Amino acid sequence: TNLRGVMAALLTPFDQQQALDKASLRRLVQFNIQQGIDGLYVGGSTGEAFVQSLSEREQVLEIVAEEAKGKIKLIAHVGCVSTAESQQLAASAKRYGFDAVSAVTPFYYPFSFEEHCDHYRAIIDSADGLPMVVYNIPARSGVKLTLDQINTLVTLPGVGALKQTSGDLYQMEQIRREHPDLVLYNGYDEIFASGLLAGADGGIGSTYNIMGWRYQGIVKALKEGDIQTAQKLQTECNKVIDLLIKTGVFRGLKTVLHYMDVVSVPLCRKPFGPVDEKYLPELKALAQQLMQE
Amino acid sequence: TNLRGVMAALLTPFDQQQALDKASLRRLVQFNIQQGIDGLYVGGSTGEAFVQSLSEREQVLEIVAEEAKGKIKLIAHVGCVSTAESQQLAASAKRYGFDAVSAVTPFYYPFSFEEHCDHYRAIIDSADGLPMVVYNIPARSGVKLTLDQINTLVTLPGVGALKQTSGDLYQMEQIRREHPDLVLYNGYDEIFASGLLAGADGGIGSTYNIMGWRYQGIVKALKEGDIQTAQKLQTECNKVIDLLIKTGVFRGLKTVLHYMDVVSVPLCRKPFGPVDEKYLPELKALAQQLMQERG
Amino acid sequence: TNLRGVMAALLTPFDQQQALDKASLRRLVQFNIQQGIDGLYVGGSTGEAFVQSLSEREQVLEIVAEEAKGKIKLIAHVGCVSTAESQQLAASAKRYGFDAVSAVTPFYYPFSFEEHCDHYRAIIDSADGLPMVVYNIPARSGVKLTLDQINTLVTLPGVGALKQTSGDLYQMEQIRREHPDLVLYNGYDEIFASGLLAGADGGIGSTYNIMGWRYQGIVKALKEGDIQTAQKLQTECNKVIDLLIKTGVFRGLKTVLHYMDVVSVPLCRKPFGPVDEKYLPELKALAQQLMQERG
Amino acid sequence: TNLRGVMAALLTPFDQQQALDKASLRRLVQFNIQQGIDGLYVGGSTGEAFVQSLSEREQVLEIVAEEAKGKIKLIAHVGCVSTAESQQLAASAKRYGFDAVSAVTPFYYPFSFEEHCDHYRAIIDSADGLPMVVYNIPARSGVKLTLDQINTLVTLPGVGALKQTSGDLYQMEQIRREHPDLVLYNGYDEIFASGLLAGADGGIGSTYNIMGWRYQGIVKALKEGDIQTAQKLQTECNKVIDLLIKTGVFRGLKTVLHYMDVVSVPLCRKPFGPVDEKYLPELKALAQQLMQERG
Repeated sequence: TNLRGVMAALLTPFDQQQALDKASLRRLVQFNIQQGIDGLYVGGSTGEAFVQSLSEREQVLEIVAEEAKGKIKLIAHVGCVSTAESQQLAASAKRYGFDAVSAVTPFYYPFSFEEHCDHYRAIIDSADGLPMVVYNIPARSGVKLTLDQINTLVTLPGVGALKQTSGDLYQMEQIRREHPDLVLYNGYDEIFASGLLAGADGGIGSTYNIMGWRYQGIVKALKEGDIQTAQKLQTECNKVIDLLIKTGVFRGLKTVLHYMDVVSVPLCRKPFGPVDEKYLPELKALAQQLMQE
Repeated sequence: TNLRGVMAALLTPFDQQQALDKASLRRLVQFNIQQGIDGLYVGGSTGEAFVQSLSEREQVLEIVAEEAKGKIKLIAHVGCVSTAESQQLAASAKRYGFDAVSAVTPFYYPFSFEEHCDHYRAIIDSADGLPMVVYNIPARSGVKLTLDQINTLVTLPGVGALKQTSGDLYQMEQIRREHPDLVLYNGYDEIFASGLLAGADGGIGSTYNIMGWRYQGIVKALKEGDIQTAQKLQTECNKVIDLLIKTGVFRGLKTVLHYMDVVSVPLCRKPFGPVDEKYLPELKALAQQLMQERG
Repeated sequence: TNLRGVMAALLTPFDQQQALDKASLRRLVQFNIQQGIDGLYVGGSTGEAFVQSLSEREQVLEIVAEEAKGKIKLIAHVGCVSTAESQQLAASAKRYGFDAVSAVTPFYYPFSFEEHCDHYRAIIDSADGLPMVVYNIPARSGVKLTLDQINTLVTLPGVGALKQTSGDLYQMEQIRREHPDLVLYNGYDEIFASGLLAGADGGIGSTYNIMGWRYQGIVKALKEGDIQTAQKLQTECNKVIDLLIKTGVFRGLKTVLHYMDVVSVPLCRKPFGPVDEKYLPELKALAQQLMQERG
Repeated sequence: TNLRGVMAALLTPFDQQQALDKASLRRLVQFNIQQGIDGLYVGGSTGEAFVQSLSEREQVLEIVAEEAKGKIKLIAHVGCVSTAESQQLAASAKRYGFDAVSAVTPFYYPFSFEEHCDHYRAIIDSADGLPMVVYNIPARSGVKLTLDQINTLVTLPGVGALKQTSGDLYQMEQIRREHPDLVLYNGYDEIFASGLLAGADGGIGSTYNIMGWRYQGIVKALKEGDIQTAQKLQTECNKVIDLLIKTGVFRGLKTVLHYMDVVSVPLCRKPFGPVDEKYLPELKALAQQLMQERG
């Protein structure tokens, strides 16, 4: 029932025709489980949910539950701009046995804060008992929540956690101060160590798919007062992030996983383009060093 | 086909269960045709495309085509974040008989300019001959194109127009200067007259659904050098936009159309909430006012 | 006491050592008068006020008054971040015989709206009779005033105008609608024609120093309903602005004025760098073109 | 000279008439020295530099050097928008015996990166031996430097440190990784512990004026691997910052200093207004808590 921890934001493998690569998805789930990951955040931004249809997202949720249910925590990101579509995914997540649901603040169209609250309330209702993880990512959603609005969201009945994908660590601390028991996930992998120090008690990130144990290592180092190890691991994580940002994050991660024999075809769906070939050697070298870890 | 003109960005009527209200959609299409609108821009932001499934968007495109094909120009907004989804809609638009397609710059995920270009190229291919209207809306999409990038997109083979939903009239003038023959649509209704003066030769807007004749009137007034009338009309349009922004634009427009006996249920899809009851009297009064401007 | 019109935002010529070039400042004032400009806005952003000391700004105000008092309208930009500094400039503007004062919304530090109001009130007190022109330039000040805050500012006792350096023409129209008698200056030269159509009744601009007659031409053309001429003139002004933005605006303007035999040394003060020599051909040609335009 | 450490961004006390309160400036310098602060950053944003004249800024630099030279490290913020003005202050900092100079990226006018670089080179020359602390504060300056540009700046001859007033701790870490020996100051007090963890090796902040020993405590706790104590201290600091942001930061700090009998009059210069009276009891209580914390 404890949602605290390090949860990888699962990527969605696609085959040559851009259809779901089921075999690769199953391999990826098993791969994450073997890294000692606490759970999987499925169908989020990282899973390329916004370039998938509802039935495609459901298929991914169903398959992941099959592979991981009862082995690790499973959080289903069911967010869509539409409340109705989000509720359908929420209902499916409950049906498949997920531990919790999550929804990004609905975007593109401007919605009032009250409309955002009602959107979450409606999804929580359809989640039929699964706790909700509010997902705040201003840089992508364009939705800028105030601390006060955040306080209201995380106290909504049915909400059990906040995925804070914001680099504002003053706000991270304020949220922790206001909610001592809240499950608070750091969302920007590149500041994970600093985010934990500011108050997060876990994290959800796309890079956990290829080096989740490093983040688990940061949590442990900070708990043990081993600052140096925490800083060294974060630095190694950031060297990797530097590269992934240059290559394109999702495509870069899938390419590394391809060289790790997990993903058959490392492509993202259009309009994402392929990785620039000039980066393949660094991505292959990265996969090699990670495998030897 | 000449795509220049004042085209309403068609709203999509829904009922209490949030299902498409087909009868109201048909009534709204006819209402727009009766206003003397030059055409309709279907399934765009205004049509609440982003809270609809591909099948729902296709049903709307087909019904509008059935109702208006050959009577007015029809532009199908087929844009999705996904290129494949956008291509499917593009193929359907071609099948249904649309005159053109349009696609908002893909959003949420950051894409390089080259990826945007390939996205439009791919859609143009699926549009199988239907010209493409590039849709620029920085305020909503978050995609900030430079004049140079816009120049490249507008010159892509198969692109016949640009829907410029930007309040930057310096850029509007620059685009016109660089592309004298480009069909250039003013996207922000609230600066329509100034947009035409800067270089736009038409426009696409949501408020055209309820007062398209005022915008056609601005076009004509400027064509005759009657600046006073053009300003008078823009001011009235803005008095209305002031209200719609307070009430919520789409829901406010649907509510006005409901009072005009066009739309049965003025609801937008969740998460959009209903119009605050305190605004109904002003919206009803607006409906009455507008109905009188038509004689 | 009529402040409506086309006013050039005066540049401040400097000598090789970056000290004020008085002879060139006097020649530039005379050049602007000779163009038929309605007035001068002195010591504003364009005058490089923010890279000048209080005493240097006062010296410029004093010299411009000597040259032009009574011949054209004179607006003294006395805005500083500090209220006391602004008040000293305001008091000097009064002493020198200026017609009005102006102040950019205090920047760098974030101030509350009530603090901005008290700032203007204090300057107004020190202007002792000279009306205040509120200066709104969000792109530079970082101060994003709301429509309602703007309404409170332009209704402060002693405020006689608003310099609206914003490209939001919906807001321009809203301001005109709320204040029909307000002197409202369009601040972005590149959208001058569109800003007048939206409701501005004049403008203050840096490019007026080299082609003021074109903007006066736009005003006249719109007043006569000749839209083609207004657009053609705005297009010509924008071709120039395209160039100036590439070259750096103040330095490009000073360079054109150097080739018109007005400004001895066309440099701006550090950290502004000199104009890239690759642009000198176009700037030289522009100066020739402009001189030919007046016969 | 070792510039690493916790340096208070010194406030500038003003008297009842808003002139510099020299006596209080001296006592505040001594108060800071007494809490074990590593140094003082003088005449910065926090010092209300931008509402002071050059002579007033020099006067403050001179007085602070008189009180503290040789006792703690002294960094003179000499930054102005003008390069020449910055150079004059830099020469003064040198004459007064400061250990380093610093300059905020010139603001208001947009300058190219090359111009920013030349601005720093010129000040470095005038500083005559005093190392330069590049001051990056995007939220105030409006200047958005890329990591690559930051690298160029910190490697300019004469640059000895970077005052990173940015909440982006990914960039903080990238800077440390690219420059292992660089003196890197965390500029946002509210993320100090996290900033140190990301790679900063010290900090410059306004709240150090009233509770600098707490920040020194965070430095010490992290060095000893005592995470809990570091977090507890940061939390206490943030409770204070929460209040200061509500009260207005500089005025709030000055008021606490007034209650601690350090500053005679807690006024900021206009346009900053006074502290809202409803907050005085909380500020006085804070002053009492902080005084009780010193034994």
